Amino acid sequence: THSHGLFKKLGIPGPTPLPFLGNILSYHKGFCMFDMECHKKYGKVWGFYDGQQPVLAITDPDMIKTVLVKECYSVFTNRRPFGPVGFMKSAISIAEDEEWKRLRSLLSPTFTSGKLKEMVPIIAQYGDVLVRNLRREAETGKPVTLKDVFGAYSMDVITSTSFGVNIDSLNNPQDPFVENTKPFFLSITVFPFLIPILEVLNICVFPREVTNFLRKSVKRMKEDFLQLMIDSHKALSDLELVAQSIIFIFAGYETTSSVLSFIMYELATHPDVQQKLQEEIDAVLPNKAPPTYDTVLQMEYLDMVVNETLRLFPIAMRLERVCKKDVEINGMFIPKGVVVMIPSYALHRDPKYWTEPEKFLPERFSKKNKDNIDPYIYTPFGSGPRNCIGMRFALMNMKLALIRVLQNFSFKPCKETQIPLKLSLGGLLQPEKPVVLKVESR
Amino acid sequence: THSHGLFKKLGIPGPTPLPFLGNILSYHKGFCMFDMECHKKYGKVWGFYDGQQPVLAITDPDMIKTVLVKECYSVFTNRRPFGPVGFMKSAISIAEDEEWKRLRSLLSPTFTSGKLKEMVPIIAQYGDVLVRNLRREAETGKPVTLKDVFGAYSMDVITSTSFGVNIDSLNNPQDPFVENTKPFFLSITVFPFLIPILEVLNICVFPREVTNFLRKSVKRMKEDFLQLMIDSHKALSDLELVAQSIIFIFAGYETTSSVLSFIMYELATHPDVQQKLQEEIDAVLPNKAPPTYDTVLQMEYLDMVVNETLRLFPIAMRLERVCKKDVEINGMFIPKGVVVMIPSYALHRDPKYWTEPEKFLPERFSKKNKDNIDPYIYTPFGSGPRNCIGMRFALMNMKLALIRVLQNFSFKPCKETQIPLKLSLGGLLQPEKPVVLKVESR
Ligand code: HEM
Ligand code: HEM
Ligand SMILES: CC(C)(C)OC(=O)N[C@H](CS[C@H](Cc1ccccc1)C(=O)NCCc1ccncc1)Cc1ccccc1
Ligand SMILES: CC(C)(C)OC(=O)N[C@H](CS[C@H](Cc1ccccc1)C(=O)NCCc1ccncc1)Cc1ccccc1
Repeated sequence: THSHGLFKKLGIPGPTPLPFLGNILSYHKGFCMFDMECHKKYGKVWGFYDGQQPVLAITDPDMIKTVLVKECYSVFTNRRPFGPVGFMKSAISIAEDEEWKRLRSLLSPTFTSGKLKEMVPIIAQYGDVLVRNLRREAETGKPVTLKDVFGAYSMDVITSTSFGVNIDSLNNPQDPFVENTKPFFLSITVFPFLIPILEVLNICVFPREVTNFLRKSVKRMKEDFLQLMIDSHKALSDLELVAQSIIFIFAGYETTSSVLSFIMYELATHPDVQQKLQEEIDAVLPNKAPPTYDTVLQMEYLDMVVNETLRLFPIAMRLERVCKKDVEINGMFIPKGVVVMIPSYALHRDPKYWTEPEKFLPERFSKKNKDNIDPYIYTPFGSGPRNCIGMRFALMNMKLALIRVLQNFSFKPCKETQIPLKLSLGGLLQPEKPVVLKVESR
Repeated sequence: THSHGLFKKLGIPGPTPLPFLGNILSYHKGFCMFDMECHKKYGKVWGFYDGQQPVLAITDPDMIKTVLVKECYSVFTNRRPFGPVGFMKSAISIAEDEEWKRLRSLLSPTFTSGKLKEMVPIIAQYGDVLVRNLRREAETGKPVTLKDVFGAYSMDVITSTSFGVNIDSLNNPQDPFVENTKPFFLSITVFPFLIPILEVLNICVFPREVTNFLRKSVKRMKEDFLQLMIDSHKALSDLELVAQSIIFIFAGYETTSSVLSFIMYELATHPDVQQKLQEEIDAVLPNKAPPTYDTVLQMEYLDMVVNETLRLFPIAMRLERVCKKDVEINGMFIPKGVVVMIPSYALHRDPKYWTEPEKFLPERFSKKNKDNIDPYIYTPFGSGPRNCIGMRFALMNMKLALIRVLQNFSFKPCKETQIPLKLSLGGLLQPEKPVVLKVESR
């Protein structure tokens, strides 16, 4: 408990922690409800304990910019430790300090405007596979699971954008890594001292059978992101090369299909926005013209729909940085070892910044009203040197999928559609019941 | 084993490590013999594994200066992690990086030339208690255990030099902390991942009964080193104050009596040096004059005796620094996490630097021959910003004890004297059998 007197000493308010457990019993309603409740109880700053780990939550936009941007390289360089990872310690999202800096610098030129412009005529293929597979499940009066057909699409994109492997994600044969994307973490906070125990037993969060399903696949491409790695600080090792491919597969698959599912739920439960977005798509792309890089960046209402959905459902929920040494940001002492946390979900739904924050209103992001939005309150991709490096790629992939789908189909709520949607009362930001909707062909 | 291929990759030679154990089975002859053997087998540089921890030994004087002095603050700032320590993490010899820098800067003015000059007329008291207690055990024909009566003296000095507590160390009553100075570490190298487990069970290397024998004693002196702490970077906390007192007690007690025991063994087994040193003491201090600060610094042969003994018996044996990031010192790549080690015992007995290194010859340190001695080969107190901060104090205390003792007594080997002396085939640099000698009154 000796560390549970930290916030009491610093005069920082917060819920009283129980011995050993801290405040983790409050996660029984999920991180999000616990964050919004503390935001209401304690105000701009509060602390709690993930077991013995003190966590200081900050909501001041200036203080948030200081942590994420101004003092990132010096004090707030790394995220909360995560284990056991095995060789995934060399992953960019996990790597720390100097190893992270080397990985970030040599992986940043992967998501430039030029590299993304090269991937657009390639992603267009699986948009048609997405429509034709949707055409089958839609031509029959059978409600459709979005994250299934969206997940099949998201799989198709990430294998080719970074490597070159092309598969219709209903081939169902030799190289689906569904084994890769296939509660013990509750003990990570109670037993973070057991991370060193498990890191010597080869225990990873995914088994060694999967992380060799692709480890060999990388070597056969001695014969895109895979290319750019062997093309390029000390050069990329062959195993580091492997670890970043894994990070991109998780990111490009789980985030894409999940956000697209939240988007289509919003359009179905708001028929006006769906019709308005369908009008804009028909105007920029008449005769169902194929979307391109520049035409995707021309659709303003499409971007307003995407941003507003990301406000309601920020899949990260929280942004975190480890305070690597004593600091005093914006007039507040922060001792070493404290985990600094930014409650993105809570700030995205704060009534003090958003009128009717529970309502889905894309007009918040109109160029008339977008200016009234603080970039350090709305942070769906983070901020600063450790923001989402695949942000521009993620937006481009999702919009290309929406354009081609809304060009051919309309979406209505079915009898089994969960309205209003329940968020997963568990850890990662997902819905409780999967999203199902009726699909009609235009 | 995955880390056991490190030195094989780097082309660095060394003994082949067994799985899990590494090369720790070779410590069965002690660190010293293993170091000297590797020095002979592999030359200037070699590596081995304390379990899964790679340890690179360097013997090049330039490379040693680079580690200890030139690149100390930047790369080689901390020692090998030590556990479990409890609150002793705040101890200066244990503390790391910025916390160490703050502790070093605010504790350095304790061992100045001026502060040491103030402690000399106080240490002179227990030199007489040392003689009178020696006078009893010497007036009777009963061989004497040095580390007993030296340990009683060393205890007397450290309590007063830093606090003000005066005790005849044969009072045997209320405040002897023999409980403080009262094989499980073999598992520290095989289970360094268990250090985080034990650090939450309040398990220290000394029990909580002892580390509260003095924790309360510090507070009663709200009512010397204890004074200088409350007098003084953020100021010294009250518990940090406590932790450095503990470090000084261990250092000032165990090192002092052990070195003095090795010294008196050398003088007894070399009657010429003992007579020559007794002559010099009688010349600087005629009529058995009391030794002072300046008169102690005038005796050259006394310093030659002390330095040569420290060459044969460097109680640290090894100097270590943790490589905190990839470096290339003197043209050799050193990857992050590697523990850099300097085998002081091996270098002090290297025939390539010392003619007849096993022989006790104080004339190596005559001002005629001292110049031929490399300060990065002979490092009894370390070097650089993390050298022994109590070096000047340790030399002064031991010399004041030797002067007063050699002024009144001569020392002859007894029937039970271990000749030649056997070093403890175990961990810390001690003799196997305790040192006993005959004592005659002058
Ligand atoms: C809707 C889609 C996505 C969202 C909302 C999202 C959001 C985020 C957020 C909030 C962070 C943490 C930022 C911070 O801590 O300041 C992050 C990190 C990251 N994201 Fe994304 N992400 C998405 C998709 C992707 C994709 C497709 C990739 C493909 C490579 C990707 C790669 C990464 C990486 C590598 C990091 C860690 C960067 C670093 O630590 O240097 N993300 N993302
Ligand atoms: C014959 C007596 C002594 C010898 C040979 C000795 C030797 C050493 C050595 C070799 C080191 C490590 C240096 C390095 O790693 O570069 C050290 C560190 C240290 N010694 Fe001594 N020591 C002696 C007595 C003392 C005494 C009496 C004190 C009293 C305070 C003391 C306090 C310290 C401290 C605090 C450190 C750690 C310094 C730091 O890490 O900043 N030592 N000693
Ligand atoms: C400390 C705390 C738990 C609070 O948070 C995290 O560490 N949780 C994730 C967990 S690892 C995951 C992939 C993985 C999994 C096992 C081993 C190696 C690698 C990843 O790499 N990304 C997750 C999705 C995602 C990516 C990119 N963009 C957006 C979303 C890591 C993470 C990293 C950045 C932001 C949020 C979460
Ligand atoms: C990593 C490795 C084991 C190879 O080495 C070390 O850590 N072993 C010692 C161990 S802790 C000891 C006191 C203590 C003990 C338990 C908890 C807290 C504190 C200390 O503080 N000093 C030991 C004597 C001494 C001091 C001062 N001067 C000369 C000799 C630490 C140490 C530090 C510097 C140099 C050598 C050894």
